[PDB]
Amino acid sequence: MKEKIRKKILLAPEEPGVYIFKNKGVPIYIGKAKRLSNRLRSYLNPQTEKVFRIGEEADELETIVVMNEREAFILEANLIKKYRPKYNV
Repeated sequence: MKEKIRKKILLAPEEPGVYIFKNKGVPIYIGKAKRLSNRLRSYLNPQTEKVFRIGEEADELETIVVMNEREAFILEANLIKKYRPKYNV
């Protein structure tokens, strides 16, 4: 995983949000979190091959802090529909 992405993960706030792993400007995985910190830290110790791939292929991680979990739910659904990222099912 790129050092800058590891850094971004470790600095992520304990706040609801949506996160977007990207490669060359293109989203490759979009997810949401009740706590960005907790959820993103899970990528550091990959529990599945897919989590490993997402973290290795990304050259950028964008995070969006949201007002609450209701906003995370709809923003995540909307962005997945818009971008249809490689690793989202």
